[PDB]
Amino acid sequence: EWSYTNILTGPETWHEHYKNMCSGYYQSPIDLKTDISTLDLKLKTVIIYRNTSSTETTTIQNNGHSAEVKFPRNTWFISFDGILDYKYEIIQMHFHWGNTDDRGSEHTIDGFRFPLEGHIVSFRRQMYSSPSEAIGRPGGLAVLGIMHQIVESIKYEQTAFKAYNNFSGVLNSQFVPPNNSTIDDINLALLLSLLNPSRYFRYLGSLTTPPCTENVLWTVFIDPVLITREQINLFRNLPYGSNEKQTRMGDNFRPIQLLNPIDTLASRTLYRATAR
Amino acid sequence: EWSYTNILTGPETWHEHYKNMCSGYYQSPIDLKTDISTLDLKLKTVIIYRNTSSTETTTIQNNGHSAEVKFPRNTWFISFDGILDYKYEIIQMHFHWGNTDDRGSEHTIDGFRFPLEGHIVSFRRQMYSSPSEAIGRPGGLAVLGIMHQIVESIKYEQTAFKAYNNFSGVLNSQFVPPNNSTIDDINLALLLSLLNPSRYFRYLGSLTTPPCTENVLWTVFIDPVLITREQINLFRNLPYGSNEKQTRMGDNFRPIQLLNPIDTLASRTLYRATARS
Ligand SMILES: NS(=O)(=O)c1ccc(CCNC(=S)N2CC(=O)N3CCc4ccccc4[C@H]3C2)cc1
Ligand SMILES: NS(=O)(=O)c1ccc(CCNC(=S)N2CC(=O)N3CCc4ccccc4[C@H]3C2)cc1
Ligand SMILES: *[C@@H]1O[C@H](CO)[C@@H](O)[C@H](O)[C@H]1NC(C)=O
Ligand SMILES: *[C@@H]1O[C@H](CO)[C@@H](O)[C@H](O)[C@H]1NC(C)=O
Ligand SMILES: [Zn+2]
Ligand SMILES: [Zn+2]
Repeated sequence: EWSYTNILTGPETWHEHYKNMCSGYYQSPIDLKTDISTLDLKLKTVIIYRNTSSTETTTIQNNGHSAEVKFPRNTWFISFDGILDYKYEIIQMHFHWGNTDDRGSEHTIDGFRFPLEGHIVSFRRQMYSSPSEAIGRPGGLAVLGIMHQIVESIKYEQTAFKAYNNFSGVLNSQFVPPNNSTIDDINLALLLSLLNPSRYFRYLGSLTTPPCTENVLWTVFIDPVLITREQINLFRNLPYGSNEKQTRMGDNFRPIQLLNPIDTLASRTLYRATAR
Repeated sequence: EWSYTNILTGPETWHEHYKNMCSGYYQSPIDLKTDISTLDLKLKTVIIYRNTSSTETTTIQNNGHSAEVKFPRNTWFISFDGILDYKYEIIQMHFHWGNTDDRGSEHTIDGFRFPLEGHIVSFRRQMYSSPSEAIGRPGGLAVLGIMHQIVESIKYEQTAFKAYNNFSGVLNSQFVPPNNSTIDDINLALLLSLLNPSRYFRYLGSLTTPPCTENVLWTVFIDPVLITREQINLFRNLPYGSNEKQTRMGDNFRPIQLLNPIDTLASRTLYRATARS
């Protein structure tokens, strides 16, 4: 009972249909404002790393609202502190994009929309033993936002689609909800190497789909990875679920939320990080 | 005399006109081959840092072959080891570009040319007390190569030209050689933050202009910084010097050299770096 493009179930209705927590005042996405952010030199380079003993397969699903890569358990990790001790475990990666190249991202940077934003979703394994235990609990989640920008001149091997192994060619008009397919694994360490993993915005916010749970540690990298126009078009061939009005999947992004709506009882701060 | 576009003085002649050292077997630029390169996990993230006590002015000149930013002494530094103890001191930054958007860089990455390559030139202050001591001596220099790529959709603030402060507007048809102008300082730390400073090729090579001295420790970052078509055409507004056949400055790049020409007496290796995973 939610959508992006059906005005009966669309993002303007979520605050009424999912008051816990889409009516809250720690919502995502936000406009990432360079001038109205606080630099915190203690925020360290982000590392993504794999358990080389893991052999289980990766899948991708058209879930009717996005293309969602589902990682197997105990395989991909994030470190924010330079220690490789499995504090954050990656669950899934999904995508938000536009009907057109001038929009698509959930977050903006100084009001600018990117054509594609990837969300790498992890749970705080340091505290919570499973995703199902973490997803609804305080401080459960950490999401990385990866901006993508379109370029006319580039070798395949230097695009984000190299790190995605082209989603093993699975993206087409017949990849219909709720189908999933097995795909070659995503090299998330290569993906992170395509941008500056020290240069990012950081804040406490929410899931950007219902029920908009206010338990997400957000990190949004300022530098985009690079893709081609042919590559963004592979996402736009996907069909939306039947609860949507638009036929082809696109404009699957939530509208911008305020950092501090007027009813907040404790203001949050937007932080930024850069290298030593 | 040398040039890029006069066939009498152009790059195919340098090996004869400047045999010391344009006839050498450790020449630059090279094709940076991802597959035929040795990953060395010991090569650390590059840092660029400023002496915040320096107040001296930056200038830029059209030297007849490039646009060259001349930094004041004791101002901008490179660290390859995480220590901020002034081992490498930056002297200047210049640029290589194309008549068209599909060429211009001196290095290639797996055969691919970028529209614009910037060269941040430093000397090994750790060993040599001045640029003029280091520039002609063994192991004297370290150059950073910064690839740039054109995007259609971007804010000024996320382009390389934010770090450059648009070179204070000096890139135009009236910026004739050998004119120099005072410019706002270049934020080289911001520039480096626009790419991944842990992801680079590394090798021992040469200056890419005569006399091609084989005393350069090369670092070429794999990820490009971003510019617009409007910004690349600003460089194309500069006039070449009177040594050149072409009027407008462009195609001011040296042809690709082999890592190991047939006559080499000791093969060099191309190294690659990536972030502590
Ligand atoms: N757009 S975003 O990045 O803000 C974002 C929005 C919304 C979500 C949805 C989170 N749900 C997700 S990621 N779910 C649902 C679930 O109940 N379980 C619990 C069961 C289970 C078991 C193994 C592995 C995974 C799971 C997750 C999957 C995640 C991320
Ligand atoms: N294309 S490249 O990156 O391989 C490359 C090619 C050629 C060079 C030019 C080297 N010359 C350069 S960088 N010169 C010449 C000189 O007489 N002195 C000595 C005096 C002096 C004093 C202060 C500050 C600078 C200097 C340099 C400037 C540098 C770099
Ligand atoms: C990527 O996948 C698409 C199908 O989604 C295919 O048409 C395209 O050629 C693929 N490109 C590769 C493997 O480079
Ligand atoms: C920093 O600048 C000051 C004054 O400009 C100078 O005296 C000092 O030597 C510089 N530091 C270094 C390490 O070069
Ligand atoms: Zn998302
Ligand atoms: Zn140069």
